[PDB]
Amino acid sequence: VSEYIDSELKRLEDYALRRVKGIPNNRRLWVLTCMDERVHIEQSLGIQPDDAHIYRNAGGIVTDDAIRSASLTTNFFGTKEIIVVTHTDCGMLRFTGEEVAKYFISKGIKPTEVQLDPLLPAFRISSEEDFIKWFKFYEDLGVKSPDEMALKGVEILRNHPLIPKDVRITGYVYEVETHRLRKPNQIIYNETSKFEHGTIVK
Amino acid sequence: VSEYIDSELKRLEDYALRRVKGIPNNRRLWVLTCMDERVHIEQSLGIQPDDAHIYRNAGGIVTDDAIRSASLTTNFFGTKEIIVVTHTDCGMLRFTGEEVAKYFISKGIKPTEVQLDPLLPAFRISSEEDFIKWFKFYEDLGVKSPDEMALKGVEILRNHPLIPKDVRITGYVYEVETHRLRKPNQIIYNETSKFEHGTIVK
Amino acid sequence: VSEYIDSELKRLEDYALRRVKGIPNNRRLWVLTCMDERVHIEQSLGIQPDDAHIYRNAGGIVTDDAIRSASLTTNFFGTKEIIVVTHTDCGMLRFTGEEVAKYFISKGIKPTEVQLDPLLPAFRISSEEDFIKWFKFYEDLGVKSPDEMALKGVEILRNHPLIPKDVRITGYVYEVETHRLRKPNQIIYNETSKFEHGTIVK
Amino acid sequence: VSEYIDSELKRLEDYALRRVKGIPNNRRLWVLTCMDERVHIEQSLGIQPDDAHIYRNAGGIVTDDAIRSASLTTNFFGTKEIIVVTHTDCGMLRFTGEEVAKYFISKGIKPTEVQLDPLLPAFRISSEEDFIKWFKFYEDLGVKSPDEMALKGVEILRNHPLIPKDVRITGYVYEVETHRLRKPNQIIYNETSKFEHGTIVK
Amino acid sequence: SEYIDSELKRLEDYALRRVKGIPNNRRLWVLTCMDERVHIEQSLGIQPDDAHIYRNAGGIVTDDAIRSASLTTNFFGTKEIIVVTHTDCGMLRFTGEEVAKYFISKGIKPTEVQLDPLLPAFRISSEEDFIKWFKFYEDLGVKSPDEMALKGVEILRNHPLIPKDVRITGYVYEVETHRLRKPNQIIYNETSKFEHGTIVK
Amino acid sequence: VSEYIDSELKRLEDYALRRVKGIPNNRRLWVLTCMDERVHIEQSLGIQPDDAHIYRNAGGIVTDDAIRSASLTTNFFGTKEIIVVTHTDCGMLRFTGEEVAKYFISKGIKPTEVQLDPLLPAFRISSEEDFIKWFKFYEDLGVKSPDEMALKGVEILRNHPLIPKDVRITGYVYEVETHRLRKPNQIIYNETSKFEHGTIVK
Amino acid sequence: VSEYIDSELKRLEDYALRRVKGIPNNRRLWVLTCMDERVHIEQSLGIQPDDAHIYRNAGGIVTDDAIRSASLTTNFFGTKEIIVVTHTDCGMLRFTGEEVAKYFISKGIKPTEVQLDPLLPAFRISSEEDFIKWFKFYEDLGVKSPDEMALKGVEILRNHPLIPKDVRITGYVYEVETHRLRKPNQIIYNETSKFEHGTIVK
Amino acid sequence: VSEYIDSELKRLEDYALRRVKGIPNNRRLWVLTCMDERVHIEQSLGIQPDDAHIYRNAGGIVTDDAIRSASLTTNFFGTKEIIVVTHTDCGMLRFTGEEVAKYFISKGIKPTEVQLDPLLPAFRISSEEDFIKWFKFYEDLGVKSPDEMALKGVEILRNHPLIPKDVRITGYVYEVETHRLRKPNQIIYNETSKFEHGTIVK
Ligand SMILES: [Cl-]
Ligand SMILES: [Cl-]
Ligand SMILES: [Cl-]
Ligand SMILES: [Cl-]
Ligand SMILES: [Cl-]
Ligand SMILES: [Cl-]
Ligand SMILES: [Cl-]
Ligand SMILES: [Cl-]
Ligand SMILES: [Cl-]
Ligand SMILES: [Cl-]
Ligand SMILES: [Cl-]
Repeated sequence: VSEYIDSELKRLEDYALRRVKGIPNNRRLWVLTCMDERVHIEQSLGIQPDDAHIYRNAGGIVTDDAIRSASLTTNFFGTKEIIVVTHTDCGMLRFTGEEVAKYFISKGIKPTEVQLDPLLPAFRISSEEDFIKWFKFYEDLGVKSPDEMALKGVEILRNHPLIPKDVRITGYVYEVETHRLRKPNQIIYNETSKFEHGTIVK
Repeated sequence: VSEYIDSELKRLEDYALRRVKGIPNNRRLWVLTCMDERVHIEQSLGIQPDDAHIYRNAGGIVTDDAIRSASLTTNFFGTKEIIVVTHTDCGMLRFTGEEVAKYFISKGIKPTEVQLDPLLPAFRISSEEDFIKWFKFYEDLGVKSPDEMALKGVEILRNHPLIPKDVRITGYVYEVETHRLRKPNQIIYNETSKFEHGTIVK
Repeated sequence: VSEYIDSELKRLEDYALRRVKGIPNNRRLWVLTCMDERVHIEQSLGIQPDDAHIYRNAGGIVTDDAIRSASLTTNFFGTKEIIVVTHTDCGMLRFTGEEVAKYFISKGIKPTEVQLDPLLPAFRISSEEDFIKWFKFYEDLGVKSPDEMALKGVEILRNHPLIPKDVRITGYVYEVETHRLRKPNQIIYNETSKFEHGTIVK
Repeated sequence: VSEYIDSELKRLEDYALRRVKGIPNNRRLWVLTCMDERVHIEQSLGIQPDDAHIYRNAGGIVTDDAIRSASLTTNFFGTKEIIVVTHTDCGMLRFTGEEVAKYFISKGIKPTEVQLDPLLPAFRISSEEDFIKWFKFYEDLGVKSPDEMALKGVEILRNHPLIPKDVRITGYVYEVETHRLRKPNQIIYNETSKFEHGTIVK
Repeated sequence: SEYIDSELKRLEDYALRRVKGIPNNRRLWVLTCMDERVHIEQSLGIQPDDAHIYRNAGGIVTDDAIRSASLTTNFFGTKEIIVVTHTDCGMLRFTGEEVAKYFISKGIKPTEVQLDPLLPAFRISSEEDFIKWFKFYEDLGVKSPDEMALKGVEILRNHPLIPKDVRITGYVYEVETHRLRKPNQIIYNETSKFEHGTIVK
Repeated sequence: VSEYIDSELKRLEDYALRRVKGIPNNRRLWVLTCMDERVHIEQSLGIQPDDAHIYRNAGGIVTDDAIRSASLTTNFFGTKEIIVVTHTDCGMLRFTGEEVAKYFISKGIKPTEVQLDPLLPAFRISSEEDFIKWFKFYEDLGVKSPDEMALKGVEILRNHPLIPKDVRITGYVYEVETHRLRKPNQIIYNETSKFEHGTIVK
Repeated sequence: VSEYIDSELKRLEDYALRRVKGIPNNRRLWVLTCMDERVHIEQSLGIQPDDAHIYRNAGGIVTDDAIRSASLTTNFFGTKEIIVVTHTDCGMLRFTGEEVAKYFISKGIKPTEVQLDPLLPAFRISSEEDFIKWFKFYEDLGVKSPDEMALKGVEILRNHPLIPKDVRITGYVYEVETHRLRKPNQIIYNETSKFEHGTIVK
Repeated sequence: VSEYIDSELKRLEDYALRRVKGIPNNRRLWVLTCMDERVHIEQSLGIQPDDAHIYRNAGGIVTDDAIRSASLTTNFFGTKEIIVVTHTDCGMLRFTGEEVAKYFISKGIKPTEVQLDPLLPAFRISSEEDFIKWFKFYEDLGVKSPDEMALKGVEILRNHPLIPKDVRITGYVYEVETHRLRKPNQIIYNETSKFEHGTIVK
């Protein structure tokens, strides 16, 4: 009876000390996605709780923190695959950085002296236009759709030198209205409601 | 029967357009936690995915992207509660920025000229000591434990201009060895395995 | 125990002899929908097995048989509500009557002499143009979408003298790619993937 | 992980465009059955939702619409099996066409003028006898039972040129009192409650 | 302690129901068939401890049925009797003449065979009586299990050994549907022919 | 799918007409047991619903009806095994035939002229003493226990000319206090509550 | 969200520190019973996992350790009820102290210098006859049944000064053959398989 | 069928008379653990009740009764494995023998005269310090933690001449705050909340 107990204790030790012992996540996967509450990421990727490192922010956009996190998981925690997942009805496609900056300026905030990263004072902007850009709203970045942002994020990570390129990278769009992924720019909803010449079953 | 169908259609319409219509998440909650695969945050808070905007990065540390994200959720998306959740066996407590810096430098990386935020060129460091600091490992920030990091995060968020002062902020530490939250510095294990004078039952 | 047995047998008798005893379906409902295997109609309407009379044909289009069936359920079996449900990727929006007629003529069908209703010889056509229109493909009827066809079906039934004025009628479109209904012409999939000004959460 | 996601996206595209791509239902099966609420057809045939095209009308009787729908499903959508399912306590075996006509005539209807198919004006009758016959009640057709009607349907479809002769056609009767099919004319209930010579077990 | 003691008394009562004068949970006695397809408790919607269930070949009223029914009603407090015949009954597939000859072929002498070893007083003294003893439906003039259920109800209703206060009802177990029906009330035929229906108002 | 339906209907037909077609019960078994409500016979024998013919009377005692029934199942319905099951706290071991006789005499019953078997007039007793024996109470038959009665039942059936000699016969006693069978005269309850010299485990 | 968490931590703290904080078991119960593997005590007593302090030894016999443990649970941990459960087929009723003492002596054990309690050297015997008594076999204590032993245990604990007088004490016997309790010396089994005059149901 | 019944009666007879027949528990296992209500021992060892003899007292401490019981289970009942399981928040680590003795002495108890083992007069202490020592509180025995007590108990049993050499002995500590066993002095909880140099995943 004791040999099973000993076995299960060692298993529990490995799980509790993965980052000490150099054990990766179960699918060696890292996911860049959205903090949005409707983006239920795990079921749409077909993954289990311990399968991936899931990074989440406003819009699922590549920030310095996204790169910081991506660079550690890949280089140090054995991640070999990245999946970028933007989503539909994203808040970053509902406002602009100009509106947001003016909103804060009207409450007394001063973009030039606001401490954007208290733990890293080296990061300053010294411009109101850089403060607008910092929020990373779609229209300010010149992006029209989450599909375009998914591919854009894939490209940024693909070209960045902090990531090793044995790593495979792919981008998808989460559809909040159907809780399902699509490939960027592959929309079948217009095609199914129009005439289209079908073929006879062989 | 059609009226049941009509109300359910309006229900799913609002769900798909929450961000246009000004509908918050179900608990008006925002969580700052870790990307670690063993941190099953929803289960440990007793919530469903639709209840919160969950921000996740390497370490559950307050970054500019965390502040960016938290600032938008609180001011524009109606979030009134923030919960910071660090975790045990955090990868950020297993290495130093000095180790990580020398690793990348050994692969030909140049700290001063690497684009840390490609979409925000204004993000620049011009120093190796700043590059080491940018990774935000615990020891380099002077933090000894996830408990201390949970309390540090809450304190920064509480004193930040971009976050409303009426937002309720709280800290916890996710224990990967038990899949359970604890309050910072309130660890039940040590106390139960030593002598402590008991009380006679009344 | 005998009293319980007897009341369950009465219950069985009424269910087995609803049509003899003048008992309607559980929701006094009649559905016109499509035979398509992807149209799972009951779950999309939010009803149970015994709730409705469900009429199904090629395309969910109003035919004489549909009118015959609706006429009997409304006037004699006590149905007070009608729902019409067309669907996406319908076979009737994928070919033309020209195609189908040409195919059948090549296999030896005589448009004028073929028995369209073997049990009712009074139904005759005497033209190849009538044979094409009889198949009721969308393009031949001048209908551009399932949304348009759902509304057309509602109107025809709404204005037909064999269907009582007191019967309430509504139309919907079944989406095969989401297994869910929509109101005709209410498409949000374009709106969710492009910019649209949002409102701040109150 | 992405490969299995891409594999699932392709599969869902095929499902949404079956009629474009020339993909049949999962059984190549077509069912002519009744609209009656007590006829739970899929349960009785032991089939899953995507298995068959299911036509449903008043009585599960072969009409022009059923033939129309059967001709398309077999020739164009690759259906290789037809099953005709009538049912017990069918409303078409509870009334006559004469009753129904007199009822409608008393409410100002004129058999010769009423448009039986608004989308096909070429369908005219020019007689009250044809109008009475159009309702397809069992009595006016000389059909005594759902058993006899199921076989009549099978016969009609077997010898119709719009349905390919290599399609297998079978008939059954749905018993609403048992929620179970039976073969036509093979009713076990009489046989078990009379005297009948048995055989000794060896 | 007190809840264990209460449970101990409950188990004692259960173990000694016949000593203490405790009836079954429904005061019910069921006369039914031995057939393996007659799952009687399920069909009556009853739990195991609800009824005394008498079972024989055919669910036919015999001296043993009257004996058993007499004790359950008068001494064990049964107030309800349910008689349940069934479809495809073996007693409706053969006759006593067939079965008699079969045993005669195997060298059994109807007059000599001891029908109740524990009761020598039961003698028949005729070959016809031996045939009637098997109680096949034909030899009793019964066409259906419906008729046999009604006949069994009628016999028990009129018998002086069974209290007149007791409720007696008959049913027919349908093996093809695992369900009961009322005698002579068969829905299966009525649903498959023309019947003047009524319009819903 | 017709082949499947046909195959299931045949399986129903054989089950419904077992006694016509000459099909035995599943384990070719007949059981003589008691009508007592506490004797849950099937689960105590370890059998399923369709496994056995179960005969039940007042006391699990061999009577003419038990012999009649057992002769038919063995000779005609293919039963090759018999199991007799008496039980603890049997009502037949709780009263006497003399007591029951007196009770009925007080209600005005005439032992000479009571139709003991209405369907068989040839059964008569012509004695007060035979009326007492007819009830078959344990005391009157000279039976000490249910153990003795189970073995006495086995003997009677084993020596009876109407029951085939190759039929296997075994006796048991159902313990109502523990819902479990025992072999006759195997009482271990005394043995477990007193001293008995055990042996060292090898 | 943070309120349910704090509340669940409080409950976790109380549970983990019941002995420090002076919380009793859920029913204020202490059980003296046997180590035997067939004695499933909690289910026989009808109690839950956190209801009782369960003391278990060889035989369920009152030893110094039982008194030690009983006096602490009652005086300091708030236990107000005691239940003694001996069992049938107890190993202490299958052997004698003499043969066991002889067994150990044959292995080279020296009764007068064997440390019976290494943590308490004050416990000495200095006699082979004391060694025999120390094992506490039923025959050496003059106890003939588990029923007598249960009552003896109750009486010893009832008169002991280290056990409070307001504590309620009750004795039972666990039947390993039935997995069930009985009152001492009340055997149902002998009464059920014998004749006994019953009563008519009123 | 009787074949299965006779086989199951043999199994139950063996089960009821294991001590007579010389049949061990299912795993030949003896457990020394605590009477604490929170210690759910069988689920933590992955065993069923029939798998082991479980000794339980205040503390899970090796008393004379523990040795008595262990010597019988090992030598006579075939036990080949011993498992010692102390626990966290143990009452024996919450008070002292001095306090307990004082409590009893003030209530009128005379240490030297009280019968510590009524059935064994040979057990005498003749000292107040021995009375304090008799309770076996951790502090008096010089034991720091349940971990230390688990190893102590294992060592005492392993060196005792009444327990065979070949019996395998192992110690664990049950954590009430996680219902989980750990190896003595192998605590992951402290290691996971402080810095420790990790290794890069290969
Ligand atoms: Cl987002
Ligand atoms: Cl992390
Ligand atoms: Cl269709
Ligand atoms: Cl119908
Ligand atoms: Cl197709
Ligand atoms: Cl039968
Ligand atoms: Cl034999
Ligand atoms: Cl024991
Ligand atoms: Cl020694
Ligand atoms: Cl000596
Ligand atoms: Cl304890």
